[PDB]
Parts: sequence; structure tokens; C-alpha cells
Amino acid sequence: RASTKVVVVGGGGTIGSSTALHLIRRGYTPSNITVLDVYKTPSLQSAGHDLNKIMSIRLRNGPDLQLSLESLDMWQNDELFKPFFHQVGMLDCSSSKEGIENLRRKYQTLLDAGIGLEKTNVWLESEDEILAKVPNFTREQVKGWKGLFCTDGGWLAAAKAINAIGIFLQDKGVKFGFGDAGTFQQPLFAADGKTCIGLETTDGTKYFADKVVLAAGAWSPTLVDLEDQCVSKAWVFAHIQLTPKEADAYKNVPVVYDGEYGFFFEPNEYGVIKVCDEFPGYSRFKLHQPYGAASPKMISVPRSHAKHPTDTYPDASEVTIRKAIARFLPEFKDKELFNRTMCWCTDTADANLLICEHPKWKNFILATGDSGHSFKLLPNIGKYVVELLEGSLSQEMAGAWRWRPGGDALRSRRGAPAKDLAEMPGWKHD
Ligand SMILES: Cc1cc2nc3c(=O)[nH]c(=O)nc-3n(C[C@H](O)[C@H](O)[C@H](O)COP(=O)(O)OP(=O)(O)OC[C@H]3O[C@@H](n4cnc5c(N)ncnc54)[C@H](O)[C@@H]3O)c2cc1C
Repeated sequence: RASTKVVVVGGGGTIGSSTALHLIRRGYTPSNITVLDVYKTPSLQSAGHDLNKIMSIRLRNGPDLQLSLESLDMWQNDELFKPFFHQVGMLDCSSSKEGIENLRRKYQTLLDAGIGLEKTNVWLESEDEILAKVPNFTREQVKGWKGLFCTDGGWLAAAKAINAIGIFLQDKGVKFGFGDAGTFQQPLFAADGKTCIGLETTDGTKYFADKVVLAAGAWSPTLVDLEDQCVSKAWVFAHIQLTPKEADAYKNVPVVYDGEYGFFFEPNEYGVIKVCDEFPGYSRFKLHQPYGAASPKMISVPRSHAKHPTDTYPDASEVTIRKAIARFLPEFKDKELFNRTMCWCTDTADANLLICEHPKWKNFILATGDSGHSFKLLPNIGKYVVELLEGSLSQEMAGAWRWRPGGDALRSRRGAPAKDLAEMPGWKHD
């Protein structure tokens, strides 16, 4: 272990940072760990390079529950992560007949687990209980709304937390490569052409290691052939600027989320509110040849805002973002938006992670399939990547995260197939 060399591709993003953090915590020697990314520090294009992410408990399968609970504990109690968890609660609400049904089911599932989640997860049946948790709302704004309130949840200062890990890693002596020195191009193989011995970057720099971890997020299926198990998709956000007076009225407000509208966060320290809508995501299919594919293939390739800073998002997303504002922040309907952005994740067909050794390449570990909801696992997801690397990962977890082509990841569990950027005008200003 003190002898084992590991390269983490995508080490500037969420799963890569966590993996590098846990390699150190488990006693790997820091000079033996190499972190590679296109972008330095917290990578500009990482899905974790954000003002804020939601912290909440999700319960779809067994792993989801264990991982959620452990991660919540570390956000609350881990010295490294504590400064970046804002435990302001999260309201999940609805007013549509079908949306309240989904919410009642969410509450029952928490109940049915029977391990105490209903203590910190409270049903809000009347507008007056909603207004007590969110005073900024008015009574007429919340007419007909029902809520499930997670007193345990809140939001995570995402980019700041990733930066904190990176500072820790640098202080311990981990090696880094960025730019074309850190841009993965292909694995390197022993004489057998199937045992991985390292990787090459686009400049020809060859890194040799016992294990290679591919934590390249939405770019993972573009870099190596995942047999179309993963479809990368974009979601959207924009920012609004509050006056100091308005910003004060919103301090410590809980995260508010409605699956038919979107969600928003309390102002950051500069008075900026991030607003998101909720929808099935955007694909951007384009001819590309991932390593290991026999031919160029039509696959969803992120259109990176870091690479194309004039990009915004589609006009259809301008409509739905302004609908979220009108529902949650009706007094701000005339505020101008800025920093319109597309942010990329990669869905699997069943919305579980893809964390496994590549079927044919020994010592090449995939660690992706984040499916748009894994940033909350920053403190602990790396623990299980290292467990897999070591051969100690539980069989139920390995099974849930295994190599498993065959499903429809374009629909995934979103209830509609992502629409493509080629059919959605308004985002490109080239
Ligand atoms: C709009 C939006 C809102 C979200 N909100 C939430 C939320 O509230 N809560 C939550 O839990 N999750 C949320 N998510 C999902 C969450 O952000 C992701 O699941 C998670 O951050 C993905 O982590 P990752 O490590 O797989 O990818 P990333 O963090 O994107 O890391 C991938 C890394 O790989 C690097 N890379 C790419 N290509 C190469 C290459 N060729 N060589 C080397 N490195 C490379 C990239 O630069 C990047 O640093 C949201 C996602 C979106 C889009």
C-alpha cells in the first residue's frame, strides 16, 4: 500500500478528489499518488465547480442509504468538510395532485426504513408550517403547497470543498499534472495488450502506475468505450444579484426544491442567488471515437462552458428558469440573470454509480456514472473506490456498481429521454 502507485484521472473533480483524499487517509504514500486533470485546482469544468449543491438523503437502493448517511455524518463532523456544509434545512414541496403523491411516497419510504429518518424529516401539510420554515414566502404564494422538510439537510459550498481537498493533497505531497500534461488520451498496456500499466496524456507524457482510476465525470464515456452504459447530460443554472437589503432578508433560508419547477439557494457571501430548473437534461451527440471503440460513434460529448465561455443555455431553459423564479422568488421577477451555464453529469440506465474494473483492462478502474446526484458523496465516495481498488468492496456494492451494459441511459430514471442541444436553439454564440 505504501508501495502502490495510483494515477487519478479527473483528480480535480468530485470523485477524483475524494479518491485521492481517501488514498492518503488509508496510508498510501503521497508521492505515489498522481492527480491529473485538464484544469487545475477545482477544475473549471468539474460539475463540482459550483457555488452550491443540495445535501439531502436519497433512498433508492441499499447503497444509496448507507452512502447518504455516512456522507451526512462527515459533512457534520469531519474537520476537513464541516466548514462547507450549511445546515439550513431543505424543503421539498409541490402543489400538483401528482406531485404531492410523489412527495407522500418520499415520506413513507423514509418512514418504512424504520431507522429514525422521520425525526429529521417532517411532513408539512399546511401553508402555516411552510411559512414557518420559509418566512420569505407569503401565504398566497404557498396556497395549496405541501412539503417534506429535511431538518438535517442544507447546501454544500461545492467548489470550496474541492479546493480544501486539493490544498490538503498538495500539503501532503501528492503529485499533480494539469493542462495537456494532465489530459488523458489512452491507457498504456504491458506486452499482453490487456494489463494496464499506466496512461498517456495528449502531449505524450507517459505516467506509469499500478492502478489507474478514471474519474472523468461526464467526459468518461468520451475517453474510453463504456459500451453506451453512460450518457452525458447537461443541466442549467443562472445567477441573480440581490441588494444588501434583499440579501439580508434571505439569510439562512432553507434550500427550496419543487420537482416540477427547479430549486434555489440562499445568497452567497456576495448576495448572489443561484437558481436551477428541473427537467430531464440535454444531450449533445457528436461523432467521437472513445479509446477502445472500433469506429467513430455517435455519443453525447459535453459542450464545456469552460472551453466555450460565450455559451449560455437554450432559450427553452430561459423559460423554465424564469418560471422557477416566479414561483419561488416572485418579488425578483424583474431581476436580470447572468452566468447562464450548462453543467455536465453522466447518467447510467438505473442511476447507480459505475465503479468497477474495466472488463478487459486489468488495473484500469472506472469511477463514474454519478447520475447527477453524487456531489453530496464527496466526503466518502473515495472510500469505496479504494476498497474496490484493494478488492475489499462489499459484494452488494460491487454488484450495484458493476459493468452492466444493456439499459437505456438516455432516459435513465428521468422519465423522458434527454433532448439534444442540436434541436434546442439559443445557447451557442460562436
Ligand atoms: C446543474 C446541476 C446541479 C446539481 N446539483 C446537485 C446537488 O444539488 N446535489 C448533488 O449531490 N449533486 C448535484 N449535481 C450532480 C453532481 O455535481 C455530480 O454528480 C458530481 O459532481 C460529478 O462528479 P464527477 O467526479 O463524476 O465529475 P466532475 O466533478 O465533473 O469531475 C470530472 C473531472 O474530470 C476532468 N476531466 C475531463 N476530461 C479529462 C481528461 N481528458 N483528462 C483528465 N481529466 C479530465 C474534468 O476536468 C473534471 O475535473 C448537480 C449537477 C448539475 C449538472
